[PDB]
Amino acid sequence: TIKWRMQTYAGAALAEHVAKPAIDLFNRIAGDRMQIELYSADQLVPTGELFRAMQRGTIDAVQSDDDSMASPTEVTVFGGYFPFGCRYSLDVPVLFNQYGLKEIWEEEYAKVGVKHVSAGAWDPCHFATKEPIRSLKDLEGKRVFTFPTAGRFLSRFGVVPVTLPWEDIEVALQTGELDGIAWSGITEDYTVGWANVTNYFLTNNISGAWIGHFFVNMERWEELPEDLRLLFEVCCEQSHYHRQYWYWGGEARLRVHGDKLELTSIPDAEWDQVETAAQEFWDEIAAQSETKAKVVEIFKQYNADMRKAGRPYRY
Amino acid sequence: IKWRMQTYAGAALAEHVAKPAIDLFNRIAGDRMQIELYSADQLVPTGELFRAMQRGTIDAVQSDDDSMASPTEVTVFGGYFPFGCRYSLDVPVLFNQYGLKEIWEEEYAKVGVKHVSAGAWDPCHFATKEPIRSLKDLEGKRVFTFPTAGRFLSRFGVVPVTLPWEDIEVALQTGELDGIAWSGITEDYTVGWANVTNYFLTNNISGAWIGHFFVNMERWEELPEDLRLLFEVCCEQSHYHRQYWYWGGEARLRVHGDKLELTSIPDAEWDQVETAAQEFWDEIAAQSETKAKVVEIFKQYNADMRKAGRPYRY
Ligand SMILES: [Cl-]
Ligand SMILES: [Cl-]
Ligand SMILES: [Cl-]
Ligand SMILES: [Cl-]
Repeated sequence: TIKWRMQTYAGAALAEHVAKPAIDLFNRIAGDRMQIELYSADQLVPTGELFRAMQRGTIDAVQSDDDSMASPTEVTVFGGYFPFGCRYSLDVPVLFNQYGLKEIWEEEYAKVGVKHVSAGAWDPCHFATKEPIRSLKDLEGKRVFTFPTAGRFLSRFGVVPVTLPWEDIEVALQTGELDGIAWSGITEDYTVGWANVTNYFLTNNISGAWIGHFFVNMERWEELPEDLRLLFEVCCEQSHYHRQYWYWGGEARLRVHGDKLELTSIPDAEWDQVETAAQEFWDEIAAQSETKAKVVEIFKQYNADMRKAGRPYRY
Repeated sequence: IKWRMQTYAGAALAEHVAKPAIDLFNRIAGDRMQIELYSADQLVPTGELFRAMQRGTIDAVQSDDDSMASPTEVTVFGGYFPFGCRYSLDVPVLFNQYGLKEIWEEEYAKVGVKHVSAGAWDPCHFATKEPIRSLKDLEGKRVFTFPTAGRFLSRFGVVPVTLPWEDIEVALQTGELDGIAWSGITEDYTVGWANVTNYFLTNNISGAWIGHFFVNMERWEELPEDLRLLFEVCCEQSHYHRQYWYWGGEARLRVHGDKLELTSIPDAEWDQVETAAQEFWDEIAAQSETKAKVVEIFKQYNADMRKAGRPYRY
């Protein structure tokens, strides 16, 4: 009866793990009442058009971060990898459900005809590169695929952010068009084959957890009967849950036992310059609007409270 | 289809740890199937709960293995296996990636029960009327806890006491319970135990309780595919909700809660408890091959966390 098309930010090999299992489950349960067809990175429309395509109803739903999509909202810069925002993946659903971020995202997207269904965590952000990164100077001049706001941050350190479609990254790494990636953690690197075409993995992250969401065109959302609305919401939470343990398990296991990437580390005392720079970056963002200031203050109070709480949040 | 589920949780706790997902299931399933949810000891007492499900009097159960004393080789790892998990996410990873799901499934299938899914709940902390500032202060304390964690704690002079969950609040404000070692701070505030205790010891004896959804195997096999899948997804939703409910609650209440004063035993002193837990695991391992295999999985997992480093270990 009801037919949706969903496009995800994830390339095909990544979609197999971060969206497909929950959509397949939705489809097995819904049966003839409703089916969701899942399309991967840049398949139905280009990234630059993803948000507008959903808004106007060409595509019914989207799984994506705000930042790569360049959504016309005040919270776009907090999606993807907001530098040093969340130490832990569970910080994301806690910030959204308990510290007010859900209501802010709902309002921002509704103003533009889109239903924010649910936010979730993905992986930490690490450099994986052809050449080893052992110091901050080693970052200078490197052409790396990353997210827009993270890239803007990293530019302070001489990184050159380069944007290409996801399906092209593997060959771009192979030819040296890219010097590396700062788009993902180690789980994705091994799963999607990027570990096969890069050599080194830097242990110092610039975010403990990517922020992405499920979104639906508001008119399509309002057309849903209640039981299918609830079924979609639950399947999306199942998708988020699966990612919580897929990444928690994958990052540790592959760091310790993987053999396709050699680990490097920048000394803490040196990396502290990157953390310092990040809090100036947050201030620059807060300067830009009231909503941005509000969200930055929430990130600050949350992180300050983690320090006061102690173990196992902070040591 | 008509099912009755009984949870280990008291009524005030069940509102957070089972009811939302069962209500969602019921709204989605409609006339196809309904699950009536009962709380702690409501249809049958805890000590009869496993056999009641096995026999089919009750169709489904939300519980740890330990408090209902399931007759299996893995029962001692449910609830609060001392120092087994530092983090809540360790539970679904151990189950889904390090083989514990298949072991639980085989063990329960043997005794007529479907293990549907495991999940994490909260860390285990002492909440008490008098302050704990040293190990000697543990001696003599009558506390509500789980059977296996209680057997461990007994070596330190702790008196594990087993009462029905709904009786605990009054036992604390009046009459020989000196405290609880059954929960973390989120439950303590939510269910009212923080109103009748004064102190919260920051040194946990486990970072994450292990519980599960179980179904009578005959009832499980009778389910239509679509309803089985719906039940499984709603259970995962319940686990997800608890992952963030506890992650958010423990920190917030430690920092902003006004009802319990935080105390700490020095790390050097608390090392004695960690040492004793090591010995406890070895005792368990020696009891059977299945126990030995599970203990080895916990040891290897914790070893690999130290090798992995941040943010798993610092
Ligand atoms: Cl998924
Ligand atoms: Cl959300
Ligand atoms: Cl629930
Ligand atoms: Cl499981």
